[PDB]
Amino acid sequence: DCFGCLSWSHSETHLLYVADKKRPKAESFFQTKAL
Amino acid sequence: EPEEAAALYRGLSRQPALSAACLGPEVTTQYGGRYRTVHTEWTQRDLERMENIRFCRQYLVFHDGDSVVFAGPAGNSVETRGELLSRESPSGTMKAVLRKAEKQFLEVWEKNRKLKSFNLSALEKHGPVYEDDCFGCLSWSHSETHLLYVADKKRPKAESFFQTKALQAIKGDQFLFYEDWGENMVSKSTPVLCVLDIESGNISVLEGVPESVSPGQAFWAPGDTGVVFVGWWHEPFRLGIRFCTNRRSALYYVDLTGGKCELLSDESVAVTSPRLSPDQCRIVYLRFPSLVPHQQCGQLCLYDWYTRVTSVVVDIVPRQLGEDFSGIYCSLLPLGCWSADSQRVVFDSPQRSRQDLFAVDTQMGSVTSLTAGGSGGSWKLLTIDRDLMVVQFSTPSVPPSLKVGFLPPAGKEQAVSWVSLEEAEPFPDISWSIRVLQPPPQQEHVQYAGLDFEAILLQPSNSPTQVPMVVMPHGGPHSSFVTAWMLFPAMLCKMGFAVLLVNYRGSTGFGQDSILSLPGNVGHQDVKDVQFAVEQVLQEEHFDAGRVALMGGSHGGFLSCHLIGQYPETYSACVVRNPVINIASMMGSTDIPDWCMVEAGFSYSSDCLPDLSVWAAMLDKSPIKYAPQVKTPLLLMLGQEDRRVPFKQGMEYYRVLKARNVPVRLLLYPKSTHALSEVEVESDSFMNAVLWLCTHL
Amino acid sequence: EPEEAAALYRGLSRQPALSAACLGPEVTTQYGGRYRTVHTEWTQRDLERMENIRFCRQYLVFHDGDSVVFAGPAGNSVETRGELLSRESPSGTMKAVLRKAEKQFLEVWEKNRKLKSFNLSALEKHGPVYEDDCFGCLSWSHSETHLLYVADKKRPKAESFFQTKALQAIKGDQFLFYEDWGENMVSKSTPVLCVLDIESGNISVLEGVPESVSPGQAFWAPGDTGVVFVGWWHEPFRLGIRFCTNRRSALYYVDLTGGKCELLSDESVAVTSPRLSPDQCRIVYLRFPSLVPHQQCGQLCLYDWYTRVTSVVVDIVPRQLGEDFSGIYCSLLPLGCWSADSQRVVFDSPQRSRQDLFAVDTQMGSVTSLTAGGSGGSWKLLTIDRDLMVVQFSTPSVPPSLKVGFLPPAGKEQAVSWVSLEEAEPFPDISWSIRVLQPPPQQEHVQYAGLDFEAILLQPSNSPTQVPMVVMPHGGPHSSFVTAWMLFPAMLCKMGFAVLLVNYRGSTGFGQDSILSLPGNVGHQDVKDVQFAVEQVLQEEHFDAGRVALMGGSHGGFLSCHLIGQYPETYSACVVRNPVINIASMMGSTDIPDWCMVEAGFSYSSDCLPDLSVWAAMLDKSPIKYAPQVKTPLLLMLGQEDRRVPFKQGMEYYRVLKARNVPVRLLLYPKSTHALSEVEVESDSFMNAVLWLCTHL
Amino acid sequence: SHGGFLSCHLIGQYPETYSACVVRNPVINIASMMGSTDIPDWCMVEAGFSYSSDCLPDLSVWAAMLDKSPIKYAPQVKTPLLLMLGQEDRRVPFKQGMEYYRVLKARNVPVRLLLYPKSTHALSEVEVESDSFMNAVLWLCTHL
Ligand SMILES: *S(=O)(=O)c1ccc(CCN)cc1
Ligand SMILES: *S(=O)(=O)c1ccc(CCN)cc1
Ligand SMILES: *S(=O)(=O)c1ccc(CCN)cc1
Repeated sequence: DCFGCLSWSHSETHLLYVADKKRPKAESFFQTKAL
Repeated sequence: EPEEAAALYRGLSRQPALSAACLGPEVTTQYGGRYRTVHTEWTQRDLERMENIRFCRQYLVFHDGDSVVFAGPAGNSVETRGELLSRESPSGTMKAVLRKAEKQFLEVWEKNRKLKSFNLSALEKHGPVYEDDCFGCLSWSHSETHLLYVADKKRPKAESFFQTKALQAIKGDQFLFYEDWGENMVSKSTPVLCVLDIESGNISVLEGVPESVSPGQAFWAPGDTGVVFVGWWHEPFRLGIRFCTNRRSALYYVDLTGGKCELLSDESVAVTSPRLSPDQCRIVYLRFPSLVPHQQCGQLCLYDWYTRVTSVVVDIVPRQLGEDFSGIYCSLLPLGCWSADSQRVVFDSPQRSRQDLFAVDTQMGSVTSLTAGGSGGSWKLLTIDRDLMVVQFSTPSVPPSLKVGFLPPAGKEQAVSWVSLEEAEPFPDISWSIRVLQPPPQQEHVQYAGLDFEAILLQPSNSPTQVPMVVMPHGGPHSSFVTAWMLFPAMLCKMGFAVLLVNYRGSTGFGQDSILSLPGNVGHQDVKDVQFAVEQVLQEEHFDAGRVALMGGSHGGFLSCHLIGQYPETYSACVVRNPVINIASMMGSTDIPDWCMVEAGFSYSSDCLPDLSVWAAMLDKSPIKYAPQVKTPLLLMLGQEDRRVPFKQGMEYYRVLKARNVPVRLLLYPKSTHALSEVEVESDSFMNAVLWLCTHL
Repeated sequence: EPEEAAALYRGLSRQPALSAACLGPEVTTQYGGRYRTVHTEWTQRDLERMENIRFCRQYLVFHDGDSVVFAGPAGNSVETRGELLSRESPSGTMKAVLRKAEKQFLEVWEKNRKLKSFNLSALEKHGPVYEDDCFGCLSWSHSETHLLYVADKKRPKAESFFQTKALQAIKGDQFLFYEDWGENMVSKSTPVLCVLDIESGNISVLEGVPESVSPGQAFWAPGDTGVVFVGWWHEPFRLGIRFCTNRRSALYYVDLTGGKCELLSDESVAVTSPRLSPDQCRIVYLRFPSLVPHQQCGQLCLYDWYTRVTSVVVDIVPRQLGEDFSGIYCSLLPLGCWSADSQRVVFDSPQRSRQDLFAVDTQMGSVTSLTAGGSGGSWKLLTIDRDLMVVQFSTPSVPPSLKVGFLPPAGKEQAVSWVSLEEAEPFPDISWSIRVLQPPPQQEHVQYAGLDFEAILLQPSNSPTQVPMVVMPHGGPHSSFVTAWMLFPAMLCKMGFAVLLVNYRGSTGFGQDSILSLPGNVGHQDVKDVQFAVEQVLQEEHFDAGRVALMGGSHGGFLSCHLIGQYPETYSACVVRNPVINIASMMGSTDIPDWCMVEAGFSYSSDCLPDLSVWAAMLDKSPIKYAPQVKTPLLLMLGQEDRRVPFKQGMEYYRVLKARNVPVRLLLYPKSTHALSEVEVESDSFMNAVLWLCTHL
Repeated sequence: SHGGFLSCHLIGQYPETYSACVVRNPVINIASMMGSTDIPDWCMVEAGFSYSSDCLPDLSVWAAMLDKSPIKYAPQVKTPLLLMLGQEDRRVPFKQGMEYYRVLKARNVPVRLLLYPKSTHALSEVEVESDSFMNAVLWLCTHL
C-alpha cells in the first residue's frame, strides 16, 4: 500500500502499474563457457 | 524364526567382493631390492544405509625378477564415492578419473595434486558418458597427451508451439521417439567417440563412422595415427544387448583427420573384445560364427597390423579337446592379457562345473590349463603386467580370496606358484560335491547321442537323519553354475537344507553340441533332465522325499512351473522370480523377439508376420497349458519396470491359479528391474523366500 | 587485466595443503628389514566445483631402528567424502570412522571389511556429534572394547497448543531459547560424554558431570577405570570460545559407574590440552595464569597420577629466555607428543617471526630448539610415535612439503636428520626478508621500555625501478605473521607489488611484556608502530612513495581506518574485510563483550551497567572520529551472518563516507561469516581486491 | 515495542506495584539502537535533538540518550518477566531484549525468554501469534 498501484485508462485500452527496476546481469570470474 | 534368519543374513552378507585390480610401476631401492604396489577395489553390501559401498586397498610385493620374495599390506581401506571409470597412464605417473558430482567431471591426478579438471556438461558437445562394459571405454594415448572415450550423441534443441519469447530450436519435436538398446540401457540410443586434449582442453567428436553403426570399445592405433573400434549394426531396429553375444558387429579403424573408415574383419558375424600387443604389432579378438544362440562357444582370432593377415588361433570345440579344455565361453577378455614377449594370451573360461585359467600360444595354437586337477574351485584373472598375474579364488564354502603369481616360461606353465595376498576364513559347516548324470536311452536324440550333464550338491557336514532338499535350475538357458561363492545357497545350507544346482543339457562349458541340442526342444527335454537328476539324487543319497522344494528365476521359473505342472505329486513348495509363462504373448512385449523364435525352433527374420502354425507351436510349449493341474503353494516376485520379461506374464499365471482357489502369494516391486539387484529389494525377496520355504517345509 | 589475474589465481591455488598424518604398525620382513606406513590427508581448492576437496595418500619408510634407510610412495591419491572424525586403534588393527551420509554413522574397519556400523540417529540418545577442535574428540579404550566421544545433549519433545491427535510432549515450549557458544558454533549449547560398546551396541551417557560445566577433550583413565576431561564454566552465560584461551575451565576425572567427579587442578584459571604418557603414569597440560587477554604466553604443567603432585615444567618468559625461546603460544599440543621413554615432550611454537620445533625434558625443565638457525621458515609437527616425527615445512616462497625424522637421544637433539617424503617446486620470483624496528623515544611507555617489533618484506626478485607497496597489519590484536606459505601475498608479489607485513607491539612470540603493553593503548600505539615501519621502509629501500596501499581485516581494518583517517596524504587505496568501527556500539551485539572493556583499559565484570566515562573512553578510541578527514578510495567487504563483528559497523562508516561524496565500493555476502572462507566468496573477494588495487595504483 | 519500553520503566521506578509483565520486542537502550535500526532519526527526535545526515557521535547526545533508557533501572527490577523476540526484526534489533535478559539473569530473577528465528517485528504469523498469545495468557494466569 506504500508504492503499489494498478490503474485503468479512461479509454480502457492500457493498464498502469509499478514494478521493480531491472538489474544488469552478472557472472563470476571463473565460469565455464560452451565451446 | 525371523530373528535367526536375519542374524544369519547379516553375518553372511558381511563378506566383501573383489571388482578390479591394477599394478603400479617398478621401483628399485638403494639396497638392491625391487618391489611394486597393487591397487584393488572391493564392494560390500550395507544394510544400515541399504547401499552397495565401494572401497579401495593397496598391497605391496617385493620380487626378485622371477619369484615373489615378500608380500604385505600397505595401509587401511578408504571408501570412495562418485567414481565411474578410471585408468592409469601407461607410464604410471598420471591417473584419469570420471566422476559424478549432478554433473559429470573428468579429472587428472599426478602425485599429491589434481592437475586438471574438466566440466563436460558445460562445453555441451555431447550427452552423458557411457560407463557400462558394453560400450564404455577410457583410453590413454601412447604420447599421453590425449584421452579417448565414448559419450552420447547430442540432440537438437526443441521447444513448444506456444512459448513466450522475451521482448534456432525446432517447434513440436520435444516428444520424438529415440530407440534405446533394451534392458539396463535406458536412454542409450547412439554413442559417439570423443577425444580430449589435456593441454588445451578442446573436445572433438570424430567423423567418418558409418551412419548405421554404434561404435564402442575403442583404443588408439599404433603410432597414434587413428582409432580402432567395434561397430554394432542397429538397422532396421536395435535388439537386446545384455548377456547376448549374437549381435552383428564388425571391427573398424578410422583416422584422426576427416577420412573414410576401413574394415578389418568380416561384416557377417559377431566380433568383440580386441586387445593390442605390448609391441604394437598384432591384435587379438573373439569371433562367434553364428547368430542363432544368444551364448555359444567362440573362436579366438588374430590379426597382423603390417602384413594384414587374419588367422584363427583357437577354433570351435564340438565336445571336448583333451581332458581340461571345452571351448571359450567368456564374453570379455581381461584388459591386460598379453605376456611380456607378445606371444601368449592368458584368459579364464568355464570347464564343466568349474572355472579355470588357460594360456594359449598364438604362434603354434596350443592351450595349457594353469589350474588343472584338484577338487574344484573358481578362478578369475584381473590383470597381468610384465608376467605378474593377479587372481581371485573362491569355492562354495570359501569367500573370495586374492592371490598373485608369476607366469612361468613357455613349456612349463603347469608349475606356477601362488602367494596369498588376502585369505578368507572358510565355513566348515558346508560340504559340496559334483554328480555326473547320464540320460536314459529314451531321453536321447539322434543328432547328438552320448551327452551327459552335471549337478552340484551342497549339504550340511556332520549331519546326525532325513533332511529337506531345494532344487535350483539356472536361467539362460545358455548359462551354467560354477563352483564359486554363492550367497543364498550358502545360507540355505547353513540353515539346514540340502541344495542341488542342476546344469542340464544346453549349458555353457560342455561343448558346442550341448549348446545346439537344446533349441527347438524346450519344455520337454530340460524338464525331464531336472526330474531325472532329482530322482537319482533322492534314490542315491537317501534324503527326505516328502520335503522337496523348487526355486528358480526367468527360464528357471519357466522350468519350475513346468515341473510343478507335469509332476504335481513331487514338490511341496515353489519360488519363482520373473518367470516366463506364455511364449506366444511374450513376443510383442520383450526387447529380444528373436529369442522366442530361436527357442521354439524357427528362424527369426525381420519384417515377419504372425502365422497360425508358429503361434500354435509356441503355445504348445508353455507351462500355462498345465495350469489346471497345479497343486503346490506358490510365491511370486515381480519387478514392474522389467523390460527383458514383461511382468504381466506372472500376472496371467497368478489370475489362473487364484481363479481355482490355490494358495498363492504375490509381491510386486514398483521400481525394480529384471535383476532385482537393489539392496532393499534383494534382502526383502531373500527373507520372504526363506520364510516361505521354512514355513511350508 | 582480469584474464591474467584469473590465470595466476588458478595456478597459485592449484597447490594443496597438509591437514593430518598418522603412523602404522611396524612390520618385520623375512630378509630382516623393518618398515612402516604413513597415512597423510591433504586438502585442495577446486574452482570447477567450487569446493574444498580432501584426499588421502600413503607413503612407506624402511628404517634400521635409529636411521631412515629408505622412503617412498605407495600408490595414488584417493578422494574421500563424508568423514568427520577418524582414529586408529592403539594396536593399529582397527579403525573408527564417523561419517555423514543426512544422518550420522559410526563405522569400524578391519583389514578389507567393515565389521560394524551404528546409526546414531536411530537410537535417539543424544543430538549431533561434535566434530570441532574445541570440544570434539574420539578415543579408544585400552582394551579396545569401547569408544568414547562427545555429542549434544538431548532436548525434551515439544508440541503446539493446537495439534490434532489421532482418533509426553510439553505444549508451548518449541520456541525456547538455547544459548550457543558463539562464532562458528551455531546450535552448540551443552555437550555430553557418550560411551559406545562395540560388542553389544548400547550407548551410555555418563553421569556425575557438574551441572554448570561443559565437558570436552576426554580420554580414558589408566586401567580403564574412568574418564578424564576438561570442563568449561558456562555460568551465568557463555562467552566466545573461538581463538580465545582466557575462558575459565578445569580438569576433572569421573568414574564409569555413577559417582562424584574429582578435581585435579585449580578452578580459577584456564587449562587445556591434556595428554597421557605412553606408560600411563603422568599427564601434561597447558595453563594460562590470567583471563584478561584473549591470547598470551602459557605454562606447561605436569601432574603425577599416583603421587598426586602438580609441578610447573615450563613457566612464563617475560621477554626472552636465551636466543631461541620466547614462550609457549600454541593453543593445542599434538595428539601424540611424548617420546618413547616418557621423559621428553615435543611441540611447535612461534619465535619472533618464524615457527620452530622445541623439545622439553620434564625431569629437569630445559628447552632445546630443534630447528635453530638458518634463514627462516615455518615448521609444523603432525605426530610422533616411537621417536619417529612427521613434519610439514614451508616458506613464503615454497609451498608446504612433507618430511620425516628420528628424534636423537637426550642431549643431542640438535643433530636431527630430515628425509624428504614430498617436495614442492619453489618460486624464484619472490624474495623475502625480515626487518627489525626500534620505536623512537617519544613512542615509549614507562612500564615496558626497550621493546622492538618486526616486519616481513616480500619483493619481486631481479627487479629492473620504482614499485608500489601494499601494507598489511594482522588482526588479533594478539596474533602474528610467520614466514609460512601465504597465498594472497604471493599473488601480490608475483603480479608486481611489494608486500610489507607488520608485527606491531602486542603480537605473540615476543614475550609477555609485549602482550601486556598493548591493552589500554589501542588506536594510538599500534597505528604509530605501523606508520613508523612504513616510513622507515620507504626511506631505506627507496620504493615509489606515490603508490602505497593498505589492506587488513577485523582489527586490521580498524588499524587501516585509523591510518587513512589520521594520515590522509600517504595512502592511495584501502581494502578492509569486516572492520571494527565503533567500539561503544559493538558491545551490545558481539559475542565477546569483554574484549571491548579489556582493549579500552577497563576490567570486565558480569552484571555491569553503562557508565558515561567508560562509553566516552570507548568513543574516543574509534576511527569514526576521523571520518570527516578521509580522502582515500575505499572498498568494503561484509558478511551478513557474522557474529564476531556485526556488519552494521561497516555500514555506519559507509553511510558517513557516502554522505560526503567519497568514492566507496561495498560488497555484501548474504550467507557468509566472519572468516569468508567459502571458496566462491574467497575467490570473488580476492579478485575484487586485486582489481581495485591495480586500477587505483 | 515503545509500550514495552514504558513497561520496563514501570517495573524499574515503581517496583512494588506490579506482579507480572509481558513485553514483545521492547526498546531497552536508545544509544545502541541508533546504529542498528532503519530509522536513526527516531532516536534523535525522541531524545530532543534535531536529526541531520553526515552527523557524528557526541558525548552530550549519547549521555542524554543513555539517561532516558530503562536499563538504568535494571538493578531494581523485582517482577517476573516474559520476553518474546523476533530474530529477523529490522525495526528494533533483537539484541536490545538480550541485554535486559542478561542483566536480569545475572541477578537471579525469574525470567522466561522466547525467540522466533524467522519472525518479524509484527509477529503476525498465525502460528507465532497463537503461540505468543497462549504463552502470555498462561503466564498471566499462573502468576496472578
Ligand atoms: S532369464 O534369466 O532366464 C533370461 C533368459 C535369456 C536371456 C538372454 C541371454 N542373456 C537373459 C535372461
Ligand atoms: S579480528 O580478526 O581483528 C579479531 C579480533 C579478536 C578476536 C578474538 C581473539 N581470537 C578474533 C578476531
Ligand atoms: S514500536 O511499535 O513502539 C514503534 C515505534 C516507532 C515506529 C515508527 C513510527 N511508525 C514504529 C513502531
